[PDB]
Amino acid sequence: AHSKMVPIPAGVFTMGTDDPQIKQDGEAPARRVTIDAFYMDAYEVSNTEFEKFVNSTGYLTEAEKFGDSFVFEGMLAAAPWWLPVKGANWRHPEGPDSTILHRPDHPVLHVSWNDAVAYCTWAGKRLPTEAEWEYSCRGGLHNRLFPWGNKLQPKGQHYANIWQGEFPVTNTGEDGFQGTAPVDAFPPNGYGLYNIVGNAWEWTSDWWTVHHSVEETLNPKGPPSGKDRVKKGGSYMCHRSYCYRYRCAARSQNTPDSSASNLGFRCAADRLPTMDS
Ligand SMILES: *[C@@H]1O[C@H](CO)[C@@H](O)[C@H](O)[C@H]1NC(C)=O
Ligand SMILES: COC(=O)[C@H](CS)NC(C)=O
Ligand SMILES: [Ca+2]
Ligand SMILES: [Ca+2]
Ligand SMILES: [Cu+]
Repeated sequence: AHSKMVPIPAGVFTMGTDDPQIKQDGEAPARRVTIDAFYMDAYEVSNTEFEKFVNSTGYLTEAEKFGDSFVFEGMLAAAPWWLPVKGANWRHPEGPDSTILHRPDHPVLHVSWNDAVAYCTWAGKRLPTEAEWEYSCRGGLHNRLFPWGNKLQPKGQHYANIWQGEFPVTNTGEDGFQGTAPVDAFPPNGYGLYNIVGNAWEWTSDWWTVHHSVEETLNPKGPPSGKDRVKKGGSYMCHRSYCYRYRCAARSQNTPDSSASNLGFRCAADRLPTMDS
């Protein structure tokens, strides 16, 4: 049931942080946000779920139409380790000779913001807003680094799929996965969400800004205009040493037509969509 959703309860939470770790990203100021009750996908959208959508609609993703997408060099641009690879896309995540046949339950990758909106709308859903996403990530805890608390490895256990070792030379796979993990891997957070931090980055519906006010808001949607859309949660590539973005308060951005080997999504909805019998 990798398309199942969980009810996210109505509430008020502190979005952002007054102790930002990447100040340039507008993690600050902390602000009180009220969110109405809604539903969030328990899992990142998987390759199998995305294939159902493509089978139904014939949808060609933007990476397939452009002919290329960004791949991390270690698995074969914003950084030397990001390469535009011809023929890399959701069915071929590291280029034309790679395949998804052995990883049907891993998160779909190389999906743009437009691809994600197409999928979620086809499913009777939508992308979450940044505030909905962050509220859900926090899993009912207040002002914590991670969905589960402040310790990276609570009780000596790995709680998310990120990088271990010296990036980018060595990824030890200590957490069990060098690349992606199945969408149902690792513990759920307090709302029942899996891999909300780590694994694949996750698109949200908001336009990106770094300028936020301390005023209290209700179901905020982000700025009315922009050039980049917000992504959240970090990925299997993140490490404290260079990309400390597997925190709920963290945030990044990309143009809506862009795609990469560490970027996926999950859907949300005001109410349960029609039962998929
Ligand atoms: C998509 O269609 C192909 C061809 O009919 C089929 O083999 C495959 O199992 C389908 N995928 C899903 C997820 O239903
Ligand atoms: C995310 O990619 C990796 O961890 C790869 C897998 S072969 N290893 C290196 C050293 O980059
Ligand atoms: Ca890992
Ligand atoms: Ca994720
Ligand atoms: Cu990161």
